[PDB]
Amino acid sequence: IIGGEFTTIENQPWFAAIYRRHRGGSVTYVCGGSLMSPCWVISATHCFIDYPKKEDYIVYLGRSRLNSNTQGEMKFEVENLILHKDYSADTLAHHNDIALLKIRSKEGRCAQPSRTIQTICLPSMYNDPQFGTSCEITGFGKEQSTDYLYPEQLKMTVVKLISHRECQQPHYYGSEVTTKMLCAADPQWKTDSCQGDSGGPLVCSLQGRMTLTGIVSWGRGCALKDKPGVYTRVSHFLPWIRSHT
Ligand SMILES: N=C(N)c1ccc2cccc(Nc3ncccn3)c2c1
Repeated sequence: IIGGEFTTIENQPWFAAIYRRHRGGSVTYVCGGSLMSPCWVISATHCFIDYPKKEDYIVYLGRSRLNSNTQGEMKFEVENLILHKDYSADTLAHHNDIALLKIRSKEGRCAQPSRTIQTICLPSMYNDPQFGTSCEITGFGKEQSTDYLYPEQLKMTVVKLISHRECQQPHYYGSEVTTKMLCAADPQWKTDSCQGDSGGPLVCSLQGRMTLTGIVSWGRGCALKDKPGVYTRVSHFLPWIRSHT
């Protein structure tokens, strides 16, 4: 997250920190994710497509720092890693960038909701917020595009939704962005999601309820002028989410 501010997990309790274990024992951060139900985390297929072995992943709920066991956190392994069968990646644009991870503790249980661990509701069919709406994003992604390490403390910021008509303009993304994707950015281009933030939640308050409107997916640069963040539009995928869960 470029700009924004440091935060803790009690402020974004549906946030899942997804890590990968390597031969030799080192563990590294992969992407964020969102808890939609006690047993299911939704993320982005691009985060796992090149290492599609469910046994490699570690998922934490209730965690605020990248390398510290926050009081109240809980750790899980992945019982089922489901990738959309028509995922694909062009030079910039990623398609059907959506994945589901059924989670389970070592004792065989799903998540236990608490003060620092909670689900985030899915959106309804044909009803996303209008362009101009402010939505929040969260992640352990880079703080500056030229950084090579991630911040140790979780961060969050606020950005505004951009219409499909505007995002398809030539200086923005042209016909590369489709109706199955949603754009969002800062009008002053000083804050945004960045690498390391993929798979994380784009949460919008609509009709009074917080909903998982998007999943961090892609973008040219980070907080770069005329290049918004692009997010998987969850409402299009309700038939696929219900079928696979
Ligand atoms: N602009 C986004 N919101 C956004 C969202 C998701 C992204 C994921 C990976 C890489 C990016 N781009 C990137 N460019 C330069 C240095 C590091 N990352 C991204 C950008």
